[PDB]
Amino acid sequence: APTADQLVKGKNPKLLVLSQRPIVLETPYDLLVSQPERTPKEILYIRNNVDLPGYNTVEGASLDGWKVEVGGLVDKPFTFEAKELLELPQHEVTMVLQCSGNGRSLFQPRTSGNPWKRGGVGNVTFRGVRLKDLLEAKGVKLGEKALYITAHASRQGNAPEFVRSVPIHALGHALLALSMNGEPLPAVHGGPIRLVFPGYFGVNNVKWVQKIEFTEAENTTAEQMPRYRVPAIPNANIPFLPQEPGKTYPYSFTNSRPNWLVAINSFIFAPLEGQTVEGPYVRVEGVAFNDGIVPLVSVEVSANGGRTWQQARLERQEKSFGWVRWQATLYLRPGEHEVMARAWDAVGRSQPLDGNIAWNERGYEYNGVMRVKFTVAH
Amino acid sequence: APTADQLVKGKNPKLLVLSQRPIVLETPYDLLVSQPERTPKEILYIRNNVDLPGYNTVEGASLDGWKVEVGGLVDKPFTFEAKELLELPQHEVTMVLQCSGNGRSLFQPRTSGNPWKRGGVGNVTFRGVRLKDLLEAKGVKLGEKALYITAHASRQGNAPEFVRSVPIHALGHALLALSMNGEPLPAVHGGPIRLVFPGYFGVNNVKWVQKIEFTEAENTTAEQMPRYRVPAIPNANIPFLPQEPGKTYPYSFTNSRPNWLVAINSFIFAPLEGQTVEGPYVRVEGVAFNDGIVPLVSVEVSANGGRTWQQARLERQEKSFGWVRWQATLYLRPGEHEVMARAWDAVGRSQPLDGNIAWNERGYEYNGVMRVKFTVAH
Ligand code: MSS
Ligand code: MSS
Ligand SMILES: [Cl-]
Ligand SMILES: [Cl-]
Repeated sequence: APTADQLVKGKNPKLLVLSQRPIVLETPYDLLVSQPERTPKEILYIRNNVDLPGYNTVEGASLDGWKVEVGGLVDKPFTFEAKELLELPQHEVTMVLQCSGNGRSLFQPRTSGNPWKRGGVGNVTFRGVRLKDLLEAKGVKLGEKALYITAHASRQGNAPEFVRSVPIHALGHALLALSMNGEPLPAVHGGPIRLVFPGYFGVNNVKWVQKIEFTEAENTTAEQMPRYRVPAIPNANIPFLPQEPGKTYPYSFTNSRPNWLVAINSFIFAPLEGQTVEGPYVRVEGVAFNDGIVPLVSVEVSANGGRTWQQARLERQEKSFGWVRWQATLYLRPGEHEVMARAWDAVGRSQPLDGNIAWNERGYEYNGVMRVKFTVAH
Repeated sequence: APTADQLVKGKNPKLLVLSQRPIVLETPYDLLVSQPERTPKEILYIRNNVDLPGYNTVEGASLDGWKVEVGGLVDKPFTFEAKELLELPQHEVTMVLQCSGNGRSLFQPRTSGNPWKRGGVGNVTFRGVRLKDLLEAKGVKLGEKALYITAHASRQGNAPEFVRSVPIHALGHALLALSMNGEPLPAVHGGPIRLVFPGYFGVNNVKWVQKIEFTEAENTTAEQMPRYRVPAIPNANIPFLPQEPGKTYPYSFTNSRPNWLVAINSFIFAPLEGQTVEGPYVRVEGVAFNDGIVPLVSVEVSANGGRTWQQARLERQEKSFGWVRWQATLYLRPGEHEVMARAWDAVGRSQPLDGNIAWNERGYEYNGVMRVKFTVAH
């Protein structure tokens, strides 16, 4: 019966243990909602596909000796020591770090993989050096065929490979993170250095980064294809191509797309499922987010199954990779009620009313409208 | 001052003349709304990029002698005469036929191209033989590398080429149309044979089809790249990548996507702009559509600038390539009012509140929330 504190030094003992090898921990929802500004390292979810031996602590790690290779389609490949980043211009970013498998357990029938509820997400601040700023300092130029950034994790400890490719558009905000929430990046969260892509699913934010290559194509590792993909019509304007629930799909590069941009979403933080609340005026609160490319336009709530939707008040109006808090105050008579929340962004993206339309066999990118049932009292 | 009836035999004289060579005609909105079930050939918009000499009539054309080549990545290329289709299984489809430039004039600043309002759309029924059913009858199998259908218009009359590529997924519903709205396909609408792709923008539905090739890549004609594209992150889940309005974009195959799937939309048919209507109860009516891959979930209307949204009643609930009629009845006090409509489909797609976020220099795929201002009387 090993608890989270025993698997990972400094983790809150209440974290749900989804897997021991590799280490997978989920934040209980009540704990997640207690930190609506920023998710602390004590409770932040963990998902290792590949464990790095000795990295199972929230303590920072040493930069000493850590070398990163940069190459591929650049005019002048080079190697740098992580410590050299301390002298370069630094940037900070608050972003939603969300597992592509977050919400997996809401798909029916059951899919393959760690059975997340909604606790495979956090809102965190990374600080470090932008990849573009490093290239600039080193006097390096990208080739015309550089269409992807392909990042490889350390193989120290005889670890298996972990290699992800994201579109070259990600170079705009790509960050070599040395710090998280103002402290040394925790070892277990990729310290001493992690390549982060704001507004991309967690899988892409490569912990313990050792090599960065600019490539003309997606890498052909198993972690790029067939895993961490959903059925799609490539380069057509549909979020995914729906499939029969429960059926195996023959994933290829040409019939599916990677888990890249964080799917637009909204979580209801109050009230909680099954809670009793009082009076007629019921303040519904939560957070909402997208991939940070454009602002949210609205978060809307309905207590009548979608017959009418009421605009919530959002605490910030600018675009952001971090979540945005919202509230909507509703007049409700005593009794059982159900509230749902829906986000809507400036380019028209929103959430499916029934998230199960997105059923896929490894259970990625769930973003169905969240519903909460509770009781209103006198 | 040549009117539409003089440019194209059998067209309603009230059609707006956007261009004489090539021929471009737009349906006035009042006429469009008068036909909420099916748009007749007398009023249906015309957009030729490339005129076919002598095809400027709503009359049907002869199938005699019309040969179509089918080849590329198929095991057994072949040629067929259009008349052979008369003996094969036939299918009909009602679909929104919409110019990718429809709505172009709502972009600010002005973009390049024919200045459509909203009359570059119709709802029509095509009948003919499915491309897949033809391949089956001929005992032909697609190669494993067939990722696109590339269709070429007739060059008769020494006409310039017109070549479009759509994803092989389109093979599911691709139709060799011989009839429109129950009559011989009008010459000016591509008679005697047009390759139609339900739920794809009009540009893709190749009139006077003479060659169909299954190809591994998009064709490299000017009509495929750089035209009929919008900025994008290829194979990422965002409908388009927003750009600064008024700025020229360096279109390539790797930074933009074609005008393929019809963008989700909703049009308000009643009331009309500037109209006075009576009593407190105001019935708002219109149509809505997507690319037909999934059903619409709702059409919603707001008369308070989006503070509250009310679900309309849709006349049909199943998915469709054709538009779906809706109505929402609102209680409104006397005075000036503004109503807006928003569609929402099962995969979460919706419309941008401000359609100008999609500004692109050739003015494609406008689908901003439609607003109508009118007066309520006592
Ligand atoms: N190196 C590395 N990195 C990496 C990995 C591994 O395994 N390795 N994983 C992923 C995932 S998958 Mo699904 O999309 S989520 C996720 C993330 C997590 O984070 P944290 O653990 O820190 O929270 O990470 C990311 N990155
Ligand atoms: N062959 C051909 N086809 C074709 C063409 C040309 O020019 N040619 N155009 C386009 C377009 S461009 Mo924009 O996306 S719209 C459109 C359409 C139209 O139809 P109608 O004329 O029938 O209505 O067609 C289509 N197809
Ligand atoms: Cl997982
Ligand atoms: Cl046009």
